[PDB]
This record gives sequence, structure tokens and C-alpha cells, in this order.
Amino acid sequence: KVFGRCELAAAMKRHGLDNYRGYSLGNWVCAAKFESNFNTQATNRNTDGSTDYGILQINSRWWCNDGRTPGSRNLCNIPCSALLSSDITASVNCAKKIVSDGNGMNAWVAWRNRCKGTDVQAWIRGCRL
Repeated sequence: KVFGRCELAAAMKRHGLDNYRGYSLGNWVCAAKFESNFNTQATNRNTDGSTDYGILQINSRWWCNDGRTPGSRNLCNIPCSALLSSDITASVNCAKKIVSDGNGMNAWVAWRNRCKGTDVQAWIRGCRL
């Protein structure tokens, strides 16, 4: 699925991400925009044997198990294929775990380089929420 920004904002709000650990909703929508261009089936296969999966490009070394990645920790306790669903729940639950396991939103390189510093409320402006 490729989400619209306002549709994704509403889904993320329903799952409780607005102000999760002090990160407003716009931060999450911006991270998804620049990680995956809102595409739930996005995959990026890296030369280190790991793969980034889904709308939030969650990596298979630490977070999900794809069976092929060296050093796997599977800290979200899920198969990586669950992150490629049209339903964002598994990706949201794992993103919450990434922040809970001692990471800010700097764990997403696209957030750090393209959202941090910026007017991230633009990403939800004009939406029905």
C-alpha cells in the first residue's frame, strides 16, 4: 500500500504515536515520508547482509528476524515479513520498542537528516484528526 500523509497520520494517531516519548505525530509522518515514501512494501537490501523493511525501514540485524542476517537479535520478536503488511500495527509496535530500548528518533537516519530541525507540523497540517 502507498499511504496518503493525512491517512497515515490518522492511522498513527489511532495507534498512539502522537507524543509517544515526547515525539509529536508530525515527526513520525515525516520519518515515514523520507524512509519509504509511505510505501508499506519498501525493502532496502544492504551489503552487510541486513535488510530494512517496511514503511519505517526497520533493520533486520537488531529488530526483526528474517533468517538471513548475521548477528540477529530480533528485539521486536517478530518476523520481518510482518513489517511488510498493509496494516501498520507491527511497524508501529516495533518502532515503539526501538524508542523504549534506549534510542530516540535518531535511530532513523532519514528523520535525523530530513526531519530534525524542521517544521514537522507541516506533515499533519490540513488533515482530519
